[PDB]
Amino acid sequence: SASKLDDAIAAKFGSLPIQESTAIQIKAPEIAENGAFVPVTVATSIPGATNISIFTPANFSPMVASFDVLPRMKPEVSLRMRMAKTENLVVVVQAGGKLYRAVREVKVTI
Amino acid sequence: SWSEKAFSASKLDDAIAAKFGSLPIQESTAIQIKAPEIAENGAFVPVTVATSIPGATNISIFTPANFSPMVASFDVLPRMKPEVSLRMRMAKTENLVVVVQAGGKLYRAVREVKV
Amino acid sequence: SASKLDDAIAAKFGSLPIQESTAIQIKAPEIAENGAFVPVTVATSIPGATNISIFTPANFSPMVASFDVLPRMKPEVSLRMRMAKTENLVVVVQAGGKLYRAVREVKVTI
Amino acid sequence: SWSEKAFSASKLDDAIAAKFGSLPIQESTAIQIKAPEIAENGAFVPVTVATSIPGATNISIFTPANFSPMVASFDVLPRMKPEVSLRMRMAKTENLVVVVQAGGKLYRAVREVKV
Ligand SMILES: [Cl-]
Ligand SMILES: [Cl-]
Repeated sequence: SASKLDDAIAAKFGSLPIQESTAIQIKAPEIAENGAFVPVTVATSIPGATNISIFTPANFSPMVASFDVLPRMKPEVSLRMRMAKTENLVVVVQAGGKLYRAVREVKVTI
Repeated sequence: SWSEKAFSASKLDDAIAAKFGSLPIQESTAIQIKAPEIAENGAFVPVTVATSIPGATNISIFTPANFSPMVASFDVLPRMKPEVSLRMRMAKTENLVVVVQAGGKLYRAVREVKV
Repeated sequence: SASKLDDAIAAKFGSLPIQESTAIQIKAPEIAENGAFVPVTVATSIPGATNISIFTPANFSPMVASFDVLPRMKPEVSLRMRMAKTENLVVVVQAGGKLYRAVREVKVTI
Repeated sequence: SWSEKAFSASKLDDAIAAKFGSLPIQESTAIQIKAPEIAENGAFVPVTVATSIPGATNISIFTPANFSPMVASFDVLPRMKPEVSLRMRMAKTENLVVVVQAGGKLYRAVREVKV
């Protein structure tokens, strides 16, 4: 669960310190239909950000996307994600030698 | 200018080779690049890139003229209809080159910004 | 590289001991064309095997497949894999509280 | 026998619910199951399963009658044309049920083995 997320994060980023951040914005519907494609957008204001990655640690492929960027480009990513079940969207930004994390739950109906 | 084009064209070839390997590339209308037609001298230019190439797993963005040509690279699981936004400062007029990797093949589109 | 593989393996299996094993068979062509789909088959004779998983640690999704099985069913998996560049196929079997690993390189041309 | 069928049918429903959630399921000819028509009493039966349902990411195999119905579960990245082989001992005649998950939908096929 948490171990898996951390393992996934580590493979992307190595062993860098992680801390929660509100300087990462995640937009997704609060609740979603089983099987529906759902719009998800992620962004960050962290000046030195050189990567923003999206994890869905409950899924077979825990990393959904990875956006490498030069610093100061305020990257945003938008995609459509199929919602199987109530899950957490976990977003991580690297800026320098620090990792920043934000988490958002999407509830799924049946 | 011609020689400056020749220079940045060679730099771009190397970078695409450095990123994807020495793979053949084709031009595509299935890559969407939005940016201002014109922009302010030395300011931030909003850029948006998407693609409708089926099993697209990478979108890489190149700015040939600049010291490091590859400005961004987006890896994704296929069929998530990705759109990637970024802002980039631009000291002068230049082409934005997008290469998308899908299947075992590279797809390219280019858009100019005047400045 | 190695850290990534181990991180990927850990997310699947947890922190179990891993050891190389020749009781895992991997069939793939020695050399492959850039971009080609290539037949790959994996199997194991390890009696207590309850999982066989296939990793491609160089790729964006390091885990390609995972076959959960009851013990004594001698699982085999066969699939078609797109070969981008010279890479290692890494296969791991869980049997009891032990992890078993076998590695095979597929060279790619250009 | 009817009641024994009713029993194992209920067990199967629960297991598919336990594995995939309470999702609707349809029957499919796009699932290929190979096994002997007949087999020896209490011996190993070779089984092969594949599917051609496009974005198939899981193949799960159920043996309803037995104490634990779900016998195997195959997670895979899509479009790798997976075929999964296993041998299973069978004490008596029984149905093999395969459920494939693709997109946000479940697909089912069944094959009988006499023994
Ligand atoms: Cl929605
Ligand atoms: Cl081959």
